[PDB]
Amino acid sequence: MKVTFEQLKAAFNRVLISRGVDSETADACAEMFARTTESGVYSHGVNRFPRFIQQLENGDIIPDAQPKRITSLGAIEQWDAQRSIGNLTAKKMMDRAIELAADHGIGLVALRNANHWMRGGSYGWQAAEKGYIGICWTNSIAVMPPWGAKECRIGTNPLIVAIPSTPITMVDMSMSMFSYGMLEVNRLAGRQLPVDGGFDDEGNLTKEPGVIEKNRRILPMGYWKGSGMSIVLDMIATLLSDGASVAEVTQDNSDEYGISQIFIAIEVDKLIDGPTRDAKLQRIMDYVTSAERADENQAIRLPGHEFTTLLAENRRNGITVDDSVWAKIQAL
Amino acid sequence: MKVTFEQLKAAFNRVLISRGVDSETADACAEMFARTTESGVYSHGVNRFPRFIQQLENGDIIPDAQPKRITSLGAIEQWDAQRSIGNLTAKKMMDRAIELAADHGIGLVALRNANHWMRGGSYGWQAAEKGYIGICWTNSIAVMPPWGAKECRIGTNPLIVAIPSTPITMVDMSMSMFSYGMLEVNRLAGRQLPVDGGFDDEGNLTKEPGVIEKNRRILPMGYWKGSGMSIVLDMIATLLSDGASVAEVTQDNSDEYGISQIFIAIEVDKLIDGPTRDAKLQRIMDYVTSAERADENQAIRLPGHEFTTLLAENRRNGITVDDSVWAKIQALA
Repeated sequence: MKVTFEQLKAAFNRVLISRGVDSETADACAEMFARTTESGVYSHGVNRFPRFIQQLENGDIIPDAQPKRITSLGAIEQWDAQRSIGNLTAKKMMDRAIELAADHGIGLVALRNANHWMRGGSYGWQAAEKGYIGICWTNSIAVMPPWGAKECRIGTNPLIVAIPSTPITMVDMSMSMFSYGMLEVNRLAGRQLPVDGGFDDEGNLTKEPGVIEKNRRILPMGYWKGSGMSIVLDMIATLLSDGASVAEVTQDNSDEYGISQIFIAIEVDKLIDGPTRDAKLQRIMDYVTSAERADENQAIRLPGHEFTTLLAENRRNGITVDDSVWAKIQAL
Repeated sequence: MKVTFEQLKAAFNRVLISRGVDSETADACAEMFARTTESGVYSHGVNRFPRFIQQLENGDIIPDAQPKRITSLGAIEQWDAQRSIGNLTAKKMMDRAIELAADHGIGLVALRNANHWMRGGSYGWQAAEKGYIGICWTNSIAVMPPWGAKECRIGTNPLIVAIPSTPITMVDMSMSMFSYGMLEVNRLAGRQLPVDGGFDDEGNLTKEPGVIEKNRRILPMGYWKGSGMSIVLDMIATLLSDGASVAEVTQDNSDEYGISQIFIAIEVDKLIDGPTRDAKLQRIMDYVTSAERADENQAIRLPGHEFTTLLAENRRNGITVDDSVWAKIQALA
């Protein structure tokens, strides 16, 4: 299904408004969903919209709710999302971390009682666009079994790190090898995973998206490493925000809401000259892309650079949205 | 080879002295090498000592050199290691990041022209011990190929994250599924890797440590994820320290030195109350340990939680060092 940016945003806005969402609020939220999609993020973009509306209709999200600062300690601030829309609030919280960084060199915003932020990379990116280094992560409801377990007691807790390079270089990675959104992406494309993504019915590792989605025995990135990192990320998000951890959300909430997120921005321009910054970054990037290809028919690519190329491709040939997903939205 | 703490430290000290290291710096450095080993870290403890000595002789390291502050911007500071000893200087810089977080809520020291810091978890641990969240990383010489390539163009750039929980929960992970240090540990112990360690020469994945050490085709942890994270960590360390990146080091250096490192300390006690901190953290940890197991006899262990038993056991039973390694060390004299 080929659709234009305008078409996609229209569909998002209509559904939002029909659900009782404020005017400008629906338009703001719809904008982010369409932007994330046009940038090449379908998993946490258009494909996640249906699930988003569901949680909104269930009351998990409070449309008119707004972020409220709780504690101000210089470069550090603790905020209460008040169960407001995840992507709109996150965008605002990362913008605050940036403001703090502009004055303290570094800014950290710890947010509790938040809702799923959709694409964590959105915030890392907005930081990098402003010339800052962007770092953020979130916790979630138990959807991953810690290494050694078969029951979910850990979160996917995506970690984002973005650099103000040209093009912008950025990682946005789930602690699970494949986030659930990417498992769906592969299933919708009718393909199997390129590497192990989980375990089957109490068995060995499998590459079948569907099987993993059902039993939820999703494989942690790097086994014990991803599992471990997820846990420490949850701890930091829980402590600094004095909010709910993966355990608290999974045991005290009906669904995935009231989660904790961390937003960091680090000023660069005062530590290194602009020309030199661009020069050293270029050296690193060329050193990577000029490497010996493992497959001559496959150019080497820097993390996050597809968000620049895919965007150019989309604003030219239009946006391809999975038919089942589009039909799902239209049905709304 | 079962040796006591002082005996192990004594060996490290002897060699350092014979290489021009002054008494005070030799004792402190020897102390760290012994401590890291006693804590259960051999890959970057005693087993890495010989390599350290060689780099010292080649002039990579400048024994009497000390860290120097270049710029002070509140919570953030840029320092120059001046090619000083890596572990000793890294300890001082994380200690600086901590002091900074004490007054600014957060602290970040960007360090350039540094040497290998041995065990990253040492610095994460220092922060956690003082009640702070500790995060730190470093870049290295090209020893790993970026995703999509076969030629080494990126570093293992270990990432450390330590939490002031009881017991301390900490991750110290190489961007490669297995650091070269851990490959050696498995090789000395004589055994295969639990998972894919890398692509065997002109081949596919493999679990043979020795082979991976050859072609250096070490597999990045999480494939494109470990590769990508390695690169962004390299960029941050390079930029904030206005120092050398993996590319610069590999291209303009005879070996692994003049590296860039980042030390972060985050204050906790001002954002959350003591009892609330202990309670929430305990809920997190218990939620993990009580997870239904894949193997009923195999407990679910939290990252870093193994250091308690490793330390307790070494302090009363003694420290067990690899015979070949212990010999290579004495041979240095």
